[PDB]
Amino acid sequence: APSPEEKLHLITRNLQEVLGEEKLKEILKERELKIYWGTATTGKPHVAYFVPMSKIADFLKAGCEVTILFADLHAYLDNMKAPWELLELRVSYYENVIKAMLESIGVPLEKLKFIKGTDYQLSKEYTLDVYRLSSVVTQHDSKKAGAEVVKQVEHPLLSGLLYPGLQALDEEYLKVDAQFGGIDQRKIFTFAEKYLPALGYSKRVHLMNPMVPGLTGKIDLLDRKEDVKKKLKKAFCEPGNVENNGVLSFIKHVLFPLKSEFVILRDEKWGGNKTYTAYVDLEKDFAAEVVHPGDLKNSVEVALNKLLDPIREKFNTPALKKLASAAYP
Amino acid sequence: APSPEEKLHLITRNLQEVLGEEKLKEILKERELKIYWGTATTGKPHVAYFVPMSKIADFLKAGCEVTILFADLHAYLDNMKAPWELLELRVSYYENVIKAMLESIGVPLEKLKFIKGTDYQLSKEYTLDVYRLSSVVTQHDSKKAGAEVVKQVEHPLLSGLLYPGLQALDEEYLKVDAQFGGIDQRKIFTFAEKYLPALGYSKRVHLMNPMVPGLTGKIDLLDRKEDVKKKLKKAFCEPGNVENNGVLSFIKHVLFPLKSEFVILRDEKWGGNKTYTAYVDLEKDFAAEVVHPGDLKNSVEVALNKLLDPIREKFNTPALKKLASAAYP
Ligand SMILES: N[C@H](CO)Cc1ccc(O)cc1
Ligand SMILES: N[C@H](CO)Cc1ccc(O)cc1
Ligand SMILES: [K+]
Ligand SMILES: [K+]
Repeated sequence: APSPEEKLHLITRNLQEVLGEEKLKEILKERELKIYWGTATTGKPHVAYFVPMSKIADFLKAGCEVTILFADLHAYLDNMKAPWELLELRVSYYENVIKAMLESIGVPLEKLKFIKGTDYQLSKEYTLDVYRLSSVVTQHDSKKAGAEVVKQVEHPLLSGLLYPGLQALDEEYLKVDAQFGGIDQRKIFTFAEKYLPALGYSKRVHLMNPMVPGLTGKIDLLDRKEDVKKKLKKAFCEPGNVENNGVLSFIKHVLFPLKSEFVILRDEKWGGNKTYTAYVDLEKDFAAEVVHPGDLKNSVEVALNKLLDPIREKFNTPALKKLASAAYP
Repeated sequence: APSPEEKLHLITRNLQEVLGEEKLKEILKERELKIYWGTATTGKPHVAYFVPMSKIADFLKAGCEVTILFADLHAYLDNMKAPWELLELRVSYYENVIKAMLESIGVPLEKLKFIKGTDYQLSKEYTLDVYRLSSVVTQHDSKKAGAEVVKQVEHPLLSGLLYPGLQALDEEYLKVDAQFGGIDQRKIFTFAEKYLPALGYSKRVHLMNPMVPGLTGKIDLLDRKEDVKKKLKKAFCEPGNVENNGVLSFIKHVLFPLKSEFVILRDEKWGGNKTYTAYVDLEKDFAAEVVHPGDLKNSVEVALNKLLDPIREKFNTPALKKLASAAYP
């Protein structure tokens, strides 16, 4: 144990869609799945990142060989969401904060592989494949593949058209069996399944998380407890409304996978604390309005601060404080 | 001698247009001009290539540092006008036949620099510049820049959009002051003048030859004398018509620059042979119809076979015969 079935459950739970179930099961019957998740080194990571980090935790529990890609070249190709000089600083910021999040949720880092895009995306072999891919990929398909990912501007830049192709090639160069990302990556994922074979490379399994609403409808990973409270003070959390609820979503995608349970802090007057072992049970109580928005938020606030504490402490140094400012002037 | 003025004349004679006269004169007042001409390693070079070779001869006579680029990657990016496996064979064929043409017209090869695109177009520094360029070049401008150069197909490939940018970057990596090509390269040349400065590189001088009508309205450099005659037997050469005349054009752009004169072979009955020292004088006589199409063609046929003889002899070996067949199955 875990059995192939148990691994499949851990790997696919909470996902919106799985592409390649046949191959996925063939792999799990014999060996560990090789999978990666990529993130362009753009904006400062916020609490929403705990969502993909939770799936990464699931992959490791399932015995997967996991790689995290810091896509610095992609950040540059996406309408320069980060200058080339600041890219290296942002890669550092991302590496430090992502590792901090993983340590916070108790994910062993000794087995995770961290890689930067420019570590191999400028190599001759990779570049040759970019040109080979460009010879078969139509301008049309490239533009369509990145519609929901690359910033759409009035006068589209050539860089935006290259973006999808490099993400596809990353699957082969990182030597993975699968790629995990949000459902917003779907068009790039299908693009990769169609074109990698054209270059003699295998199509990969694709795991897609749903687009989860945020807690603030953003809470920075380094925000002080005071700001966390203030930002939570809002958040779309209407009584009895279980849809488009960022607070419930955070519990479903982050807290339950982490602790396997969720405790609602509630006054004795209204029933006292209650421990839920399944998200569906909590949702039922929220819909019945026996779990008040204020108590739901307070319960998440306590749990979130527990996740952020070690992170805020880690970055409480002159060096890291300097990096944060340098990476984001 | 040659003086800066004499060099400018040799460099610009017969051209349709010169972009950058100010800088060109500034350079010639102090040093030798660095210039290159590129050719994608696609179809088998034919007699029309003597036109650009004649300007290359002019550049060398003017003391220029000349580079000839065998653009193999470009041949691949232009709707695969040559597979990657055959590219190296075609580069070899091009190198051998272009050098043969230059030797035939008496151009010293010891000072000419021959370079293959893939010798540097796959380097990390060049690749980084391709991505930097892609961040500022719009899809629109890239498509527009190659309209008259890259094969236009129903479903445009991404490779076609990259083509112009690499040709622009070639100017910087080949470290030249200018680029020479046909007027059909104009949109790529203006594209390079606009975008290289965006990357901190200098705009280059651009020399453009007119689009010269061919002798056959194609005569291969290795065609036997019998086939040369047969193909010349046709050719658009109407009596008294000095426009769109491929025979007159070959004399103007190749034979006059080579010999500084042109001899018309004509029977005593019609005036006997006549030696012209200026193309305009020959054109006047052709317009007056005192130089018959048949005699004009015969005069060019004799001169052309003199140019092809050493080339046909050079490739009259088992090795080169094998290469020709291998490069073009
Ligand atoms: N497209 C992703 C951000 O939406 C980031 C990315 C993921 C995987 C890669 O191989 C490259 C970039
Ligand atoms: N575009 C040219 C053929 O029409 C070939 C070429 C010329 C110069 C270069 O740097 C690259 C390709
Ligand atoms: K990001
Ligand atoms: K060519």
